[PDB]
Amino acid sequence: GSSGSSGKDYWGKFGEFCHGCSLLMTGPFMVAGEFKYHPECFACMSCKVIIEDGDAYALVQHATLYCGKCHNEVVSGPSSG
Ligand SMILES: [Zn+2]
Ligand SMILES: [Zn+2]
Repeated sequence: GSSGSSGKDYWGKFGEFCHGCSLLMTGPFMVAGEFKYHPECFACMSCKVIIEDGDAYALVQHATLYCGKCHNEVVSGPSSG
């Protein structure tokens, strides 16, 4: 298996860039977890489903993001354990 891709400016930090790609944005964006992302890059870490402006996202105590349906396992609220 192979991978290895780069291109992330160190300099030029005035505008806003999707945290996930470091590329500059111009149109609409989403804000959560005190970060910034392209409207196409705010997704459940594990499953990759794109979250939209209203779909229930979930945050973790660490740099991670999940969907409300699946973060359900990390909380176990109405379950036994
Ligand atoms: Zn992006
Ligand atoms: Zn999910």
